Amino acid sequence: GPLGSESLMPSQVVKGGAFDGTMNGPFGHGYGEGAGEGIDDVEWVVGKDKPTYDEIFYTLSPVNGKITGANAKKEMVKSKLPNTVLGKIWKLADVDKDGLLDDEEFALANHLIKVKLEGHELPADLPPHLVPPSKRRHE
Ligand SMILES: [Ca+2]
Repeated sequence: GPLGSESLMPSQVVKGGAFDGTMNGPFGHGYGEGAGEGIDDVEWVVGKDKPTYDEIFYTLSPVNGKITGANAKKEMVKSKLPNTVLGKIWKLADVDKDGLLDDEEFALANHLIKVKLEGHELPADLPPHLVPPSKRRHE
C-alpha cells in the first residue's frame, strides 16, 4: 500500500490551502444545451443564392419559365462530371424528373453542383430544407 512506498496520484495536482472533501458516490453531468425547436423559420440556403442560378438560368435562355433539360444537362455537364455524378445530380435536383428545370430547379441543380464542388459528392439524399417551393413535401 502507501506505506513503504509513496502512492502518487495519476495526476499530481497541488491544492495549496485547500482541504478537499469531495463526497464521492453521486454521478451526473448536464450543461445548458441550446434547444432548437420548430420555430417558424423556413428558409433554404438557396433563397439567398438563387439570383446566381437564376441569372445563369436566363443566361442559358429558358422557355416558358424553365430550361429545357438539354441546356440544364449542358450546365451540369460543363460542371466537369461523369454520367454517374451527373445523372444523380439531375435526379437529386429535379424532384419531378421532368426533363427540364425551372428557375428554382436550376437553383437546386447548380446548388448541388457547388455542393459537389465543396469537395464532396452528393449523398443521394434530398432534405426538406433544400426542396424547391413547389415540392415542399416529405413523402
Ligand atoms: Ca422538375
